[PDB]
Amino acid sequence: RPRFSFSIAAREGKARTGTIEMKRGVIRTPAFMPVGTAATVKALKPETVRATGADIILGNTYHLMLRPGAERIAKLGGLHSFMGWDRPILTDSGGFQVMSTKQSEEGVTFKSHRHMLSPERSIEIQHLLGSDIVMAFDECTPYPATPSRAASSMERSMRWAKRSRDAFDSRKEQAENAALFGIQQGSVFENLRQQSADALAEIGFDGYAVGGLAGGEGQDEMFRVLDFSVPMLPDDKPHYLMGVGKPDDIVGAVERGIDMFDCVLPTRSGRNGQAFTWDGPINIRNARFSEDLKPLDSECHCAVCQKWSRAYIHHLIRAGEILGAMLMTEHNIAFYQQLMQKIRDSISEGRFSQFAQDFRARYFA
Amino acid sequence: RPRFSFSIAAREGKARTGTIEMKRGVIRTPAFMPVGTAATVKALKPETVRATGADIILGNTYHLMLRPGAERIAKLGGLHSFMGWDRPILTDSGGFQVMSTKQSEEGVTFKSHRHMLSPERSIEIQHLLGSDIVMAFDECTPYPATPSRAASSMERSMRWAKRSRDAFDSRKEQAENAALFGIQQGSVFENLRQQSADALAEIGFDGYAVGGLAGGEGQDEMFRVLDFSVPMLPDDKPHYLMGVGKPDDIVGAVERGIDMFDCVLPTRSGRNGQAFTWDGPINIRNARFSEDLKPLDSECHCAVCQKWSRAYIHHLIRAGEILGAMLMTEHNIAFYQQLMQKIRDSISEGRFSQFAQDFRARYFA
Ligand SMILES: [Zn+2]
Ligand SMILES: [Zn+2]
Repeated sequence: RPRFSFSIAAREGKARTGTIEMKRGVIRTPAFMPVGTAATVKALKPETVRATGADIILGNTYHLMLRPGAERIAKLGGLHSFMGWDRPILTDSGGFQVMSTKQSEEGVTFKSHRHMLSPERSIEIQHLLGSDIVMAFDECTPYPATPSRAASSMERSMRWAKRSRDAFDSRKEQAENAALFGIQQGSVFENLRQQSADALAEIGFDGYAVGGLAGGEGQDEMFRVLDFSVPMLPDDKPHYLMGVGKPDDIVGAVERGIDMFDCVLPTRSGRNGQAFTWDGPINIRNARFSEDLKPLDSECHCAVCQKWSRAYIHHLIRAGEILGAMLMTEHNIAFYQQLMQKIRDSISEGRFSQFAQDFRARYFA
Repeated sequence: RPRFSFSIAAREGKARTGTIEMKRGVIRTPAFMPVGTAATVKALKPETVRATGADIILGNTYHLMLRPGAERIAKLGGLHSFMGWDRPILTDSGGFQVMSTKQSEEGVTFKSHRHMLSPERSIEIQHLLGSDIVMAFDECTPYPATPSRAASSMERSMRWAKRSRDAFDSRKEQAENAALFGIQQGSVFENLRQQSADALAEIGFDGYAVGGLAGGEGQDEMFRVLDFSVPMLPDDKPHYLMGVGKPDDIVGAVERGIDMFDCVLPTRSGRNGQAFTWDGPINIRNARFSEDLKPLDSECHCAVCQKWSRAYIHHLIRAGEILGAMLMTEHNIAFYQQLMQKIRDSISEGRFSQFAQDFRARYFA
């Protein structure tokens, strides 16, 4: 396999389906990436994450650099070996969670909840972890942001994108074996989104993320910004919408040209009692499920829906049992993978617009 | 398969190995029974509990009757169906955890941490859960106990053993499909142990538990009491030592004629960071393991020791991650099953005394 090859197999309007080939495996797009916080997808062994259909997971740089430490993970063989996941890993840059502190043009210094993160250090940590898809280090633009602040922050992020590119390229083993994605900023402002897209394409990346959304703006606004923002990115490279999340957000974002997603929702939701179904989310802790012998979802093909009832899962979550977290998280990540598979097949078959309409009619019935 | 058949295949001194055949499966003895509290072996799917080699698990009556409720579990199809374990389940009587309240000769009334438990109600709950091995309801004798108190309590327990026998026999489906074990009491006093054994054998049970030990008396005392107590039980029925536990306690107890064990140690220990090894227990949270790439135990055949290092498990437990509990509990229960398998093979081969000596020399090196 090549270091990185994105191929588009089918299109329907702005939606695309295809594959990213990398040394550790093929990623089917549109893709959903389960999030590994602290070198684990919560409550799942890697083999179970793979069994749900995930082709790649996301590792959070911020957490790893605090615990267990990036240099420590490198000494032990890298993140893949440490956690037992041998397929591609995308790592974030660590900066978002820094904000979630002294900031300057060099980078940010912060106290662990004393550390430093610059574009160079972020790319180095992602190298030490052995990441396959490395994210450029950007500056977070809060929502809402004034035009002036959004512009200053976008400009700093483009300076840091060039620094990230040069740091990644300076390290032979990383340049030869991993891919580097740039992140578009500009808040909700079309002209800044355009300047950001132009700058990132001038520098050149393997893929392009749409940053700064899912920050409180609401779905209509998010979709309006995607409407003009995604077409500004190079068409022939993957488009990654960072931190997006809800099933309906994913369907609308695919309709607008997005190829990759991550979110903690299905894992975090799981442990909190929220289960996704084709008829909308349910909260399994609700007393109405205490004697319900049906599976979480009537159509879901996951091992949890094969084997255990809503009533059992209700009891486990109400009792605070670990197996309740395990079962809820496996089902929710399987549900997301089945959604992505339905999206991919419907685009491949030229019936994605109908699928989106059918999905919305039922999910919101 | 028959309702209940215990066959002894080999003996070495007081140690025996053999099988209990029941309708839901065969139990290899000496047996260790993982404990399911609240209708789950903590942090393990049933298929994983089975993969470790367990032939039967223990369900705690007290917890189940509070949450989710015995009548509720019966309405949903019984405990096997509810939790997805289709092999034998032994249920305790619920009384111990009641103590762990108004007591009388009829039974005990208590407030959930308002309920009632008598011999009749306990046998009924175990029926509603669909237990395969039902324990008679006894009265707990605290350690230490005076001779007079231990005698009064033992006598009450023998009265309740007859009540348990008659309640179990009055229910056709339970009498035909499950087995009933009696519990010997008498604290540390030989004459009371003998009177208790005589009473239980007069009533007649499918198996006999040694109750009231592992209550603070220490291993030398426990072993001294087993020395005279176990020979008082019918030789041709299984002998169950309730709530025993540590690997060395199990080896010594088998040397004294015990065939069945349960304890929360390997599960509870797991989540707390204690991992069993042939060289003794380790606490994985210790900093000495932070860069240790060896598996938890160098000889262990479990899936955790195949796949993950001490360093990774150290990180997961220190980070409070669910997968750390999952991996530690799977390894510890697998370790217990491998211990029982080594015990069974060594008795079968007439080399159990040597095995016990070799085990002690290394476990305590
Ligand atoms: Zn499911
Ligand atoms: Zn092991």
